[PDB]
Amino acid sequence: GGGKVQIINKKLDLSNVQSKCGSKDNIKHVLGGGSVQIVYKPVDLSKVTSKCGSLGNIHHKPGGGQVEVKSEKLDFKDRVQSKIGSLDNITHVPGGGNKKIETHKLT
Amino acid sequence: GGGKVQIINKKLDLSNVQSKCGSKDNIKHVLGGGSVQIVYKPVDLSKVTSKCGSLGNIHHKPGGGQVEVKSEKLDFKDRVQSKIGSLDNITHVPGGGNKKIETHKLT
Amino acid sequence: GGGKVQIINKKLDLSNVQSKCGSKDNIKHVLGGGSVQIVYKPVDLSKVTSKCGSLGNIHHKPGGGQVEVKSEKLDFKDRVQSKIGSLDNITHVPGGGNKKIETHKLT
Repeated sequence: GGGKVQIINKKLDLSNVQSKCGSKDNIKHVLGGGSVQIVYKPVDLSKVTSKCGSLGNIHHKPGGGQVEVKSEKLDFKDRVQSKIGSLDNITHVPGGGNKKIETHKLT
Repeated sequence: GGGKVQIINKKLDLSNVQSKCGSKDNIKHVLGGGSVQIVYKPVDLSKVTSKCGSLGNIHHKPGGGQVEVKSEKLDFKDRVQSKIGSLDNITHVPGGGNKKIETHKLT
Repeated sequence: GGGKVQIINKKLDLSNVQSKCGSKDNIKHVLGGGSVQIVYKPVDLSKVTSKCGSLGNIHHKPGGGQVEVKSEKLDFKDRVQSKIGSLDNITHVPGGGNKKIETHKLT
């Protein structure tokens, strides 16, 4: 019907939508924003088997992982100006819905 | 019906949509934004078997991984200006919906 | 019906859409934005077998991987100006919907 003005400003957003879905529909394992996920799952299956013999000393000292994530600066110096004159629904106005705008910006 | 004005400003966004989906439809394993995912899953299956013999010392010291991710600066100095005069739905106006605009910007 | 104005400004975005999909339709393993994914999955299956003999010392010290990702600067100094005069739906106006615009920019 009437006039619309839509301004949308998004930065680091994440949406996940499931509309009118049937069966076993899924949205999994999503990272958005400045997100960080770290999965540290080393598996050690090293085996030492000795049978009917001599074995010396065992020094089982595996290294661990190092993981480093760094983020230094986020700055949102954002402006949204929206200057609208009018959204007027004039209806059934005999004799007139006349507009007069006068502007004098002197400097 | 009436006039529309749509301004959309997106930067680092992530959307995932499933509309009118049937069965076993999926959206998996998505990274957006300035996202970081680190999966550290080393598997060690190194085996030492000795049978009917001599074996010396064992020094099982595998190195670990190093992972480094760095991000230094995000700056959003963004402007959106939207200057609209009018979105007027004049209807059924005998005698007139006359507009007069007068602007005097003197400097 | 009425006039439309659509301005879209996107930078580093990621969309994934599944509309009217049937069965087992999937969107997997997507990276967007300035995203970083690091999968560290070395597999060690090195084996040492000795039978009916002598073996000395074992020094199993494999090196780990090094992974380095660096990003230095993101700057969004972006402008969107949208200057629209009018989106007027005049209808059923006997005698006239006359417009008069007068502009005097003196400097």
